Amino acid sequence: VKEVLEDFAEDGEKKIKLLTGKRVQLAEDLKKVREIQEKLDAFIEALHQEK
Amino acid sequence: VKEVLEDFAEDGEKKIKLLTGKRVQLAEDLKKVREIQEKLDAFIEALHQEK
Repeated sequence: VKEVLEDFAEDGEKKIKLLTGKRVQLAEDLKKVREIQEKLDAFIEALHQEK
Repeated sequence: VKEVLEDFAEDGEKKIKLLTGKRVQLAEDLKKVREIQEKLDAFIEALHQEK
């Protein structure tokens, strides 16, 4: 069983096609778009700084 | 009565003879605090872009 679990742990496809039920994926976008949010708002402050 | 109410118009004290004046002072404070923060928001956004 430990051997099987290790083999499945290394298998990325098995993780993709098993244990997929959590809602964390939705939250990953909420957190990742923070870089876009920084570049855009810093750019808008820059438009004001120039004008 | 119109004449007396004109005399009311002339005197502001005659409007706050009874000291329940929270209305006017609170309105003025709200507007001025919005000004204080608005001047500060432009000033703080300026410190972040340059210091």
